[PDB]
Amino acid sequence: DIRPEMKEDIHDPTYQDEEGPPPKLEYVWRNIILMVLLHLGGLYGIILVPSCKLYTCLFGIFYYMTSALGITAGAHRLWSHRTYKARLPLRIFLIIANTMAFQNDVYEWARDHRAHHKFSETHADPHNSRRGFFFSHVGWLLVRKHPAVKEKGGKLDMSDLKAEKLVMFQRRYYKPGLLLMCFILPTLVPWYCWGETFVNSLFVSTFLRYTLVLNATWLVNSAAHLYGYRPYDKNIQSRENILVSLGAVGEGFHNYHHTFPFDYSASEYRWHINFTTFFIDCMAALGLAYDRKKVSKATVLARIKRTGDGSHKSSENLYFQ
Ligand SMILES: CCCCCCCC/C=C\CCCCCCCC(=O)SCCNC(=O)CCNC(=O)[C@H](O)C(C)(C)COP(=O)(O)OP(=O)(O)OC[C@H]1O[C@@H](n2cnc3c(N)ncnc32)[C@H](O)[C@@H]1OP(=O)(O)O
Ligand SMILES: [Fe+3]
Ligand SMILES: [Fe+3]
Repeated sequence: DIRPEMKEDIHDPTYQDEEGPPPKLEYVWRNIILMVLLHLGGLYGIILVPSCKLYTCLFGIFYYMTSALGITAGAHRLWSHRTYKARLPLRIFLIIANTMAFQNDVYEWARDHRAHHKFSETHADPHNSRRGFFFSHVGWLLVRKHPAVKEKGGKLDMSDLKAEKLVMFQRRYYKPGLLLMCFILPTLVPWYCWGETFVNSLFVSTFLRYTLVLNATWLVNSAAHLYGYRPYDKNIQSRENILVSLGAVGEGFHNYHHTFPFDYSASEYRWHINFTTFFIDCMAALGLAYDRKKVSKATVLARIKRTGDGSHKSSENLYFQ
């Protein structure tokens, strides 16, 4: 019990789907067209990529990287799971980086996630993997949420995020933030700083980039809940897919993370394909993050022995941490 600070992300196994047949999905047509156009505009930006100035590509990667941290170190580990404490400067960089990533504000992000952990693979899970790959990748954003999500998730404590002034600052002014950070500024910066043509900055440095931060994130719900190993808990659906960790800068050890949702590393190994933990460990070094809550090797090993599927004994002691 390394974090009794909060407890609204611990898996509740007593909950199961027991409300009769699931109501039919309700399509939301505003989202469908935008998500279509986006992945078109992202796809069109791909054929444009060879005709881009070098700085435009690097800027895109940096922007992909910064938005990544705004979700992995920011929304996921700091605010949804409370796995460490951050000082004002880092939290300001994170709250901006989050706004470039455009995955709703932080209060609405963590609520959907805190429900995803507690009520995983149920109708109260906002991206119920058991509905299918498409649903949990992008489809959950195109149809209405099961009443279980609203009902059960509404009973989760969000007092901590309610009582943080910076998370609520984002919430109040989120609409102008995302327009500036996700679409306007990463288009005008390449357009001015090194003269990338507007058609390229819009479709490479914005639509493709956002489409790649978007899809890289959705792979943690779709792929990580189907393909991979289960060294730590064979009884859940979260997996250790290494590719996911690569694109999602560390959040690919979903089987560990769903078992140990309080570990600040989201993984057994601190720096292994986990650029996010590395970043978090640098802020630690600079005195802007402390109380990095990692799980003891005895608790992990005993948990592998209990509910593990036994694939771990091909990674047993390959890094110190
Ligand atoms: C490279 C980085 C890698 C990162 C790796 C991360 C791994 C982390 C671990 C695992 C993965 C986590 C990643 C998932 C996050 C991805 C998020 C995005 O990508 S968003 C893209 C842009 N934004 C949209 O596209 C919005 C589209 N969504 C919508 O339009 C609606 O939300 C929609 C259609 C999905 C649902 O429609 P409805 O009307 O049925 O539900 P509604 O409108 O959202 O909520 C209304 C009321 O329902 C309650 N309610 C909803 N959700 C609740 C909850 N979770 N708990 C309690 N009550 C809830 C609340 O009362 C809420 O009202 P009140 O928000 O307070 O004003
Ligand atoms: Fe998950
Ligand atoms: Fe999580």
